[PDB]
Amino acid sequence: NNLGTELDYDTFCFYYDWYGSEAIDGQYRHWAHAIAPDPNGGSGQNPGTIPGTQESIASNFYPQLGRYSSSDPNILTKHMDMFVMARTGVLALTWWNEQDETEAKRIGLILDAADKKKIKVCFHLEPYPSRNVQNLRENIVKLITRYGNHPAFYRKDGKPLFFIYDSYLIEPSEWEKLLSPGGSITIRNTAYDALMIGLWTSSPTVQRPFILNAHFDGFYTYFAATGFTYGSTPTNWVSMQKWAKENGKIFIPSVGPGYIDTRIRPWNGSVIRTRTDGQYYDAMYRKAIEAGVSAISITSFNEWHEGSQIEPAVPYTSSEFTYLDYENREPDYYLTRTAYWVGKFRESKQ
Ligand SMILES: N[C@@H]1CN[C@H](CO)[C@@H](O)[C@@H]1O[C@H]1O[C@H](CO)[C@@H](O)[C@H](O)[C@@H]1O
Repeated sequence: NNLGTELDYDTFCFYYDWYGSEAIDGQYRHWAHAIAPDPNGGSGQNPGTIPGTQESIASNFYPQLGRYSSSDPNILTKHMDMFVMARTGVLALTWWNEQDETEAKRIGLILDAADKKKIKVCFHLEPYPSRNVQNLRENIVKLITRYGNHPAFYRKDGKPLFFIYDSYLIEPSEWEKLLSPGGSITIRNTAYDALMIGLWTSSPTVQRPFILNAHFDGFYTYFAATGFTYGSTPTNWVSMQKWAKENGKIFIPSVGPGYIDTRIRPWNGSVIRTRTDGQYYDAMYRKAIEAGVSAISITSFNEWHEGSQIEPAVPYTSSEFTYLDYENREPDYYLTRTAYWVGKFRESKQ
């Protein structure tokens, strides 16, 4: 078929599975969230917590699906239909190494739901406690062993793909052990080989040797807020892509519809990026496509705390907070606008 509605398997949408309900999970997990103290704001801050009541959730926006559980198979079905509407073929699942049965259950449910709609799942390896290249290898082995034969497990040209958040927290000399073909604990040429996509943060003078010396296969930028880092400044993307191509690396720039996290980080207002009825998203997605990249990542499906979600949101005013909303756009606008941009991206790919 050539309908302009098919999923794109070089489009990765960052997905968070940490939401809970009292009924399914025992508490409205993540809808309730601690408020972060101001890192520049001095001692004796008791910033408190957002309680995750219907009236007061840990987001500046409000989900169409309400305070949902990420473990609810019926929510997962709806999310997969939203991925189909957006044409985003890969769900890039946050992974925190919780080592508990509720995590294991959720991951299986997500894979099962994804497969019904031909969506694929890859893992976004988060900065879990004591993360290092040895336990990363062990965890890559675990994830490929447990999930690699699931029909929804993503592969690109025969290889799994992982995104590694805050990969700069690990020295290149450690990464080399895992990612160089000669490394002491290499995954190269093993059953557990994968495309490893590290997080490009700061200037080229720092990031170019880091990526080369660490032996990453590519890099992504994550942040939805333009200008937050060098990497998340879209006017740098043409030159980042040029360097990537010259050095045999895969650049997967991250695009998002906006940013606002001031319910949970009230001191962080300088990072706010207004959605402007979709114009912000359009500008950022256009820059990614114009850079001539092979793959694009979307921050985010449902990072509700950071206001980067494309998941449907609805107007809501409670006694406790007046939420932002999609304004002159309908709740599914960011899904259907994603589909528009996926089409433009595909038109650009050979
Ligand atoms: N979701 C946050 C932004 N994205 C990165 C990569 O997925 C995450 O590590 C990051 O998580 C931190 O911030 C969340 C609140 O926005 C916390 O709930 C989470 O525990 C973590 O501190």
